[PDB]
Amino acid sequence: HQAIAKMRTMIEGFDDISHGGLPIGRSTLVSGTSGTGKTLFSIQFLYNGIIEFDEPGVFVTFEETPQDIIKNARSFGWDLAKLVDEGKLFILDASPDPEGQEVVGGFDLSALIERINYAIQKYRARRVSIDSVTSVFQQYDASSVVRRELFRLVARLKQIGATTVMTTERIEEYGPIARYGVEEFVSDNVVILRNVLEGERRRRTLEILKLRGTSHMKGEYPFTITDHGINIFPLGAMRLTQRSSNVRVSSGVVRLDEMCGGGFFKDSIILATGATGTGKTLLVSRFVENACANKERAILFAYEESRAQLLRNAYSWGMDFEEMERQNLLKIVCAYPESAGLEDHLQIIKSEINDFKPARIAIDSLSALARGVSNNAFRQFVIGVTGYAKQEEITGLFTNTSDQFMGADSHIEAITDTIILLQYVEIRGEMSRAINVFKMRGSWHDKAIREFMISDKGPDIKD
Amino acid sequence: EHQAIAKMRTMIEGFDDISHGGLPIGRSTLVSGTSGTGKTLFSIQFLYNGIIEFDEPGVFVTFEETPQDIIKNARSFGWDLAKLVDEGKLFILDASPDPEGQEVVGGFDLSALIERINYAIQKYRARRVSIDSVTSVFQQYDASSVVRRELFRLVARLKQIGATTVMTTERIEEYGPIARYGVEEFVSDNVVILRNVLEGERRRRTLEILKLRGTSHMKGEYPFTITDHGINIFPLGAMRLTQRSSNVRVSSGVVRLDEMCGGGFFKDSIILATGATGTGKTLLVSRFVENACANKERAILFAYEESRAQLLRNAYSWGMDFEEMERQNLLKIVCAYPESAGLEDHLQIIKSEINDFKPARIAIDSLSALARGVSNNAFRQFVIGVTGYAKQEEITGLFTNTSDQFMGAHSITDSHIEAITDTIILLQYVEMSRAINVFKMRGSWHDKAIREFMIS
Amino acid sequence: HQAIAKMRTMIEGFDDISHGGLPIGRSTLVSGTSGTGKTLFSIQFLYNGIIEFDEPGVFVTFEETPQDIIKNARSFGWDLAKLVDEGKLFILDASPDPEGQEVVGGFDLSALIERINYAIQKYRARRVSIDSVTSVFQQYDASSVVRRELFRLVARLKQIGATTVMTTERIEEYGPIARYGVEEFVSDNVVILRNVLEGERRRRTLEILKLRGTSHMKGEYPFTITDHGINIFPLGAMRLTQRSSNVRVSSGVVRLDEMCGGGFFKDSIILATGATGTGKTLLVSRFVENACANKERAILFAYEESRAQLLRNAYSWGMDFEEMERQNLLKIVCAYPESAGLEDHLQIIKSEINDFKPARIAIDSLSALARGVSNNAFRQFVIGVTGYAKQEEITGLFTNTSHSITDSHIEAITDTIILLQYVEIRGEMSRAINVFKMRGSWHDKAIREFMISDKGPDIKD
Ligand SMILES: Nc1ncnc2c1ncn2[C@@H]1O[C@H](COP(=O)(O)OP(=O)(O)OP(=O)(O)O)[C@@H](O)[C@H]1O
Ligand SMILES: Nc1ncnc2c1ncn2[C@@H]1O[C@H](COP(=O)(O)OP(=O)(O)OP(=O)(O)O)[C@@H](O)[C@H]1O
Ligand SMILES: Nc1ncnc2c1ncn2[C@@H]1O[C@H](COP(=O)(O)OP(=O)(O)OP(=O)(O)O)[C@@H](O)[C@H]1O
Ligand SMILES: Nc1ncnc2c1ncn2[C@@H]1O[C@H](COP(=O)(O)OP(=O)(O)OP(=O)(O)O)[C@@H](O)[C@H]1O
Ligand SMILES: Nc1ncnc2c1ncn2[C@@H]1O[C@H](COP(=O)(O)OP(=O)(O)OP(=O)(O)O)[C@@H](O)[C@H]1O
Ligand SMILES: Nc1ncnc2c1ncn2[C@@H]1O[C@H](COP(=O)(O)OP(=O)(O)O)[C@@H](O)[C@H]1O
Ligand SMILES: [Mg+2]
Ligand SMILES: [Mg+2]
Ligand SMILES: [Mg+2]
Ligand SMILES: [Mg+2]
Ligand SMILES: [Mg+2]
Repeated sequence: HQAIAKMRTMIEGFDDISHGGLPIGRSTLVSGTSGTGKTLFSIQFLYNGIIEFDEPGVFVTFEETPQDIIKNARSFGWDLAKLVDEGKLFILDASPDPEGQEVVGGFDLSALIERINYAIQKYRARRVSIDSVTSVFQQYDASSVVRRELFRLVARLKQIGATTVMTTERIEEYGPIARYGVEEFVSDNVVILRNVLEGERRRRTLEILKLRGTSHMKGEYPFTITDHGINIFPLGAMRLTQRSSNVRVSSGVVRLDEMCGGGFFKDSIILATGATGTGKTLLVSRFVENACANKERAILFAYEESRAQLLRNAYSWGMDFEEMERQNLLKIVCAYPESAGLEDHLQIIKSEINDFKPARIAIDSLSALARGVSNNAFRQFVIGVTGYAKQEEITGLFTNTSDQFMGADSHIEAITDTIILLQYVEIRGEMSRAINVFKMRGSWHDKAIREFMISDKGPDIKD
Repeated sequence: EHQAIAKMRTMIEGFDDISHGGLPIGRSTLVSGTSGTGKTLFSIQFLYNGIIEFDEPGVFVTFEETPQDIIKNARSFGWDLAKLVDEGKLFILDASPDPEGQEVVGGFDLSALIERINYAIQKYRARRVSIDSVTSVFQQYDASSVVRRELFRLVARLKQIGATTVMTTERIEEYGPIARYGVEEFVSDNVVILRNVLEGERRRRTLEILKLRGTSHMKGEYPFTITDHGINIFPLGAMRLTQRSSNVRVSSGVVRLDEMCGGGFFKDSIILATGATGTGKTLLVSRFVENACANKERAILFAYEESRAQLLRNAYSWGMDFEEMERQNLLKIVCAYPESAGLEDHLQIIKSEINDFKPARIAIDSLSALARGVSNNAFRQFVIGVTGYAKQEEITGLFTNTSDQFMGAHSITDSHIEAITDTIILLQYVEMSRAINVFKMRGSWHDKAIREFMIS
Repeated sequence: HQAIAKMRTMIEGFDDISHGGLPIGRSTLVSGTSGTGKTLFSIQFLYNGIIEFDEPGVFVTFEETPQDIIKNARSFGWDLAKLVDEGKLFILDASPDPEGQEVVGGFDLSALIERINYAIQKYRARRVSIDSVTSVFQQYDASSVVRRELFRLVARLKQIGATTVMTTERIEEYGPIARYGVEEFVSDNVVILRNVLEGERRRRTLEILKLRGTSHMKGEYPFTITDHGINIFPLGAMRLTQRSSNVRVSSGVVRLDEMCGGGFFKDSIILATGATGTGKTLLVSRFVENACANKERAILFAYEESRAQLLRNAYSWGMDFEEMERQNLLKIVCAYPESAGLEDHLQIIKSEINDFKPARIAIDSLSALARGVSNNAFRQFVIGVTGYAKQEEITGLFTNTSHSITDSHIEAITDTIILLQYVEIRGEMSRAINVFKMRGSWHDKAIREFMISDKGPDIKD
């Protein structure tokens, strides 16, 4: 069992799906529709190679000028002009001009490969890419001709030895792998970038169709475009090896801690589900407050309420959130669910965690995030967040909405370690409330369903 | 992050939020869609706004309609394009509006058109260019796919000139190829899709931005409508969760209720009055609206389930002179048929009336009047748009909901909008008689008891 | 804000949808599949201009002959031959010779547009209609040529200054707007006529896709073709829940009136739903009896039962339906749901109302109509009926059988809902009635036991 050597491509998450990067000396065909990030993948591949591994490279372009390639890259802070000046990056301009608008013949790949070979030797390139192969095959439309011409191109690049990422377009999502349907059978490594429209939403995903001679994660995985270009989330690449101790932390409510058998486990995920107005946001406020009381950092993620309202509600319950922010212990992040896809909310949660390094986090509402979201997309989000929170040993508190007043869902409860239910009880013409610890993995919990009140001192559970 | 491309604002309401600053400067934008999606309107409104808002002159290029039709059609929005032409701010160039006394062979001359456009730009010092019917010259040698190369050259030349250009193209199918020839979206740097989707028995217009190079944008489709002022887009995801809050109280108009709410409503709250029909939900709304006017505040009463005549007639019975409050320009009553337009139009109407009247308070006689014949997703988005906007503008909002509207009744909204609502009031039957109860009072304490809803 | 001037281009319901008719001096393209009523639309455009106003017109035909056009028009009572003799209507026959052929193969439109122009001047036409302009383009398989020539045709008609309707054709109902995929990008105003087959039933709808210079209603508006031509239902422009008055009328049952807080609201829509055998028919029969008791006219529409059976069942319940017909107060209209398209049941209700001028109508069963139709068709039917019932100040009592989008919508627009159930209690069957909803009023909200006798419903406490 001799593994094939790979060239690591530090596009976050890609090296996990490709399971070690792209095979060395092989061509990779990246296909997708317009606006799927195909041109970003190509730049990011060369850029990372040049700065991380000091590997010179060549970007061949047919449909853009070097000036826009650089200008667009600069939106990511990727100063490609600098890398060009230093002789690390070379952009090979093979684009058509408005000057000399048309020619008598067609594109010459023999001339092209000679220029690429030269550029590779001159800059000692090991890593190369092509923005559009079809820009050549705008002529030579016969599928039998395209197959041969692509074969020749790939074979020559293989002899040179540079690892190549070449790009092609397709028209339809879930349609043919590539235009003419004779390209994907020539290339050794094929990657699909799609941007699926469902309902009114677009979702970017990445899939590796095949890698000849090597293993890879199979199927479709989500990705987004963020501060450093492409950021892929290979859900399932994380391991189910998270630590689990008997260390406990206070919930912020003394009687609840007793009902929980002495407090929440530090490494647990807690879900507080109940009817609207039963105090879900009260327990969340006390959860992050307790962290700060013990000089621990905590992040409150609000998907319903603005910061101004959270501060006001907290004051009415005796909690000075503004003071906790002044001490740099509490941080509040507010957004509408509709502002971003769930894969971005996941990136936001992770980024805020990496920067603030909290002991605890809380999500004010999962039901806010699930609005208009399919069970698959929502479920993946919840798994990703709780998986990460466990991995980093961050105590996590999430809330949700129960169907108490609605007739006629529990697919994330298998992830949650502790479940607390908040419900209304109508007693003799008055509304009241009751709390119960429904589930508690690893510990005793009170089976009783107990009445509680909410006042300006916060929740107060009675026996 | 070092680079921040300088984008040019279009001032097409909502567009600048989806594009997040407008269109990239000196670059072409491709706008595709089927007939009736508003391509031409977008193309005109772009130049029109530039001219009047930023004093930025521009050139409109036409292959299909004559300058006279462009001008006449613009008048339906009150846009005097003839005036702008006389002043020299707007120039309409005839590219290929063809004469009837046609020759045998013609067209096949995009280079000549580019020279003419360049000239017009230089003469009128244009900063904005808008090209309708760019496919009118792609009807030639289409079978050879020369379109990709011809479009490439046109786009490249426009960049050299430096003017920002909006180009339109054609589609056949709403969810089919981005453009007729399958090449335009690969040549263009910026792609905007205008759809007019027929589903069920209704059409809905939506706008999407795809394929922007070098910059960011919102993704997916956002509903839009066409009003008497042109295109109006509602980018719900652009709404920030940064609304203000305060402990300022406003009276509900009902004394007992103010006590049950712990001292009236919070000024910047959203109140949802949910209950059985006949429990006085519209009585509570009438008092809410009255109180605003009693204190010389402006208020808008939106209605779907009542004719204007009933609102005034029933108000008189109690002792509320709605006509007088209108005479003083404190009260505005806006009656509409809930099914004459889509939810995105009802939202646009609500916003428009608020923008012009500048109310302290608004009320909706029945949200459930709009929550029918539509999906829960469509309705929920409507509610978020209304509540979000009302809070952003610091407008006290009282909306109602009927709990027994249909046999599949629930005591809470089917789409779960109660998480958005800050105060919830239930109206039910008791004893024979009727009662009011504060279910939720976010930010304060409230009376948990259920008691009679006796206004006086 | 200067609105574009419009010609009424009267077609019942059309000018509500188009917000005042068709733009003057511009070409409107009407596209559809075979048998969608395109020719009929074209005839009414010119016919009405001539009869309702005094606007001469030219009908240009390609597919059939003037003789066939006239004969078909006569089925609607439209005497087109007379209008031709008077010099008001002119039919320009551009149809190819059935026997012969031309040595040039094709045909130049420049040879026709002048004949149209000449005819317009000669007859001082204001309205021009071209039926199957497609047949003039059958010679061209190049869509770029079709645009070139169609644009030319439209532009020349504008110079002439005539308002015109061109018809074209498509193959699919939900496919391309026109068969070449270009015409809708040339014409200024586009209207689509489709005839959709679904669930072993077929529907006609009209849509205005666009009007370049103005506004219109959007979406599909169902229509039917009757003895008087095209009749369109502008369902999006009616009062479904709004009312002008606040006065009650008796339901026919005294205790039920009390449960409803003083009776039904006049001009309200009452929906009585329940299990089979619960007494839905009984309340309907009692309702129309009350109308006639007060000398009000009522129409009982029936789908479950024949007239003979309705009279007999009513007689057993103490109601002489035959006497009420003799007094010209009651009318009974019996048909199977399957006997007509759902839009035609609407047209029948509408027509019977227009002639009989009822104070009340009732439908013995809506489920009878729902069972053979799609969910969208049924929702629109109810909207249409409730729209007209309120327009004419008619109290309507409909019944049905005991979430979906269709039923939530229908029940939502309904003002009053009464639930009837037949259940087992203590080893015997027992009946109960409940007022589920009573819009705008106090109501009991308590389930009451009742019995059915030969004296009608008897609600107990
Ligand atoms: N600074 C940024 N922040 C956020 N998103 C960005 C940023 N820069 C670019 N993007 C997104 O990344 C995408 C990059 O597009 P890309 O270069 O992949 O085009 P493409 O799909 O290759 O074009 P074609 O389909 O013609 O090949 C853009 O559509 C844009 O939405
Ligand atoms: N100062 C106070 N005194 C007494 N009760 C209060 C006070 N402040 C808040 N409350 C009560 O505490 C409750 C907190 O509501 P909470 O935000 O937990 O509802 P929720 O279940 O989260 O609903 P949603 O998820 O829709 O926001 C309020 O319903 C309110 O009645
Ligand atoms: N005052 C108005 N109020 C509401 N809607 C209007 C008004 N004026 C025009 N419209 C609508 O706007 C649409 C016009 O957009 P437009 O049709 O010009 O784009 P487009 O012309 O379809 O592109 P193409 O030129 O290929 O047809 C019309 O179909 C009409 O429905
Ligand atoms: N007097 C009438 N009563 C009821 N229906 C009628 C009457 N006359 C015609 N129709 C209906 O109209 C339909 C034909 O309409 P019309 O002639 O307007 O369409 P068309 O232009 O012939 O369509 P195509 O060009 O595809 O044949 C027939 O299917 C017929 O059922
Ligand atoms: N003379 C009568 N005496 C007692 N009960 C009667 C008499 N006539 C009819 N009924 C009862 O009335 C019931 C039928 O009610 P009705 O005909 O008013 O509507 P329905 O039959 O419930 O409607 P559907 O048949 O659609 O369910 C029968 O179950 C029968 O027992
Ligand atoms: N004195 C009163 N006290 C309380 N409620 C009343 C009084 N008089 C009338 N009402 C109710 O106030 C209601 C306002 O309309 P509403 O209940 O909203 O109807 P719907 O809920 O069906 O839209 C009226 O329907 C009426 O029944
Ligand atoms: Mg690209
Ligand atoms: Mg909450
Ligand atoms: Mg009301
Ligand atoms: Mg015909
Ligand atoms: Mg029956």
